[PDB]
Amino acid sequence: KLKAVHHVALIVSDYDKSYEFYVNQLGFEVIRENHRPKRHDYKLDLKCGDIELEIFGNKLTDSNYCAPPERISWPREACGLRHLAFYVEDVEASRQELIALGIRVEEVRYDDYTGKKMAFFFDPDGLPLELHE
Amino acid sequence: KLKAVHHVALIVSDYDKSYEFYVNQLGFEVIRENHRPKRHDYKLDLKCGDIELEIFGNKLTDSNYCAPPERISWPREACGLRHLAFYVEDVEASRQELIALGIRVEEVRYDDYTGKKMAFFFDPDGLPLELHE
Ligand SMILES: [Zn+2]
Repeated sequence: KLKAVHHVALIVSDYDKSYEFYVNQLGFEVIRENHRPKRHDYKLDLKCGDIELEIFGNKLTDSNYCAPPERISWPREACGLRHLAFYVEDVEASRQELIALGIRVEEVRYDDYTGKKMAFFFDPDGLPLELHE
Repeated sequence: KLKAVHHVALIVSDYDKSYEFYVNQLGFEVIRENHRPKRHDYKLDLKCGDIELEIFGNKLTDSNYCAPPERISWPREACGLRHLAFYVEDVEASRQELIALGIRVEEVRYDDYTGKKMAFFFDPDGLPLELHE
């Protein structure tokens, strides 16, 4: 009886640069932020509607820093979670906002089955994110 | 103004086996199912409260089948989307039912930053999924 998503987690390579992206550029509100010292990890918990986004990452300055492997994008993406789409009122306007922040967003396309406007953009590690009406 | 998650997409190696897992064992409602050879092969859209899960994969019998790479799980998971957690009223019971279906569920543990029960299980391609109170 799986009622609702509780949270979606993601991995990032540079915790600082990604914090700046998710919190300061994309504007997500921070619920909590915790250092997990014997994980060589930080856990950053963001609010997105009624679910949480958990961002896991290390700072480049950490003494035990090891960069995670890069995401597989070509020729084929791997099995597992592929991309995350956010619901917005105005894809065109949110698209412009992103672009104003210096984030590149691909051209507006239409959902294949609903016709709703949508547009892809990428987090610093190339994670495909989507704006979707 | 990223209001909510619209959908989360994932890739599976064996479309029939993953359709069985998600739709028949986990009981997700099918919203749509569409086949566009090559463009996106099979795209299976599932309801999970207010968010859709978009499952992408291809059937082993398809004449142009190419298995996607395996999810990287060891020693370090890759950058990108990591795992997905679902809200359940009763983790203990939900875990019971899953095991009864023949899905292996790891021991019940407690959330570190709340003390709420949770448990991991895995999809046929090793995607970590989580039950959470
Ligand atoms: Zn999508």
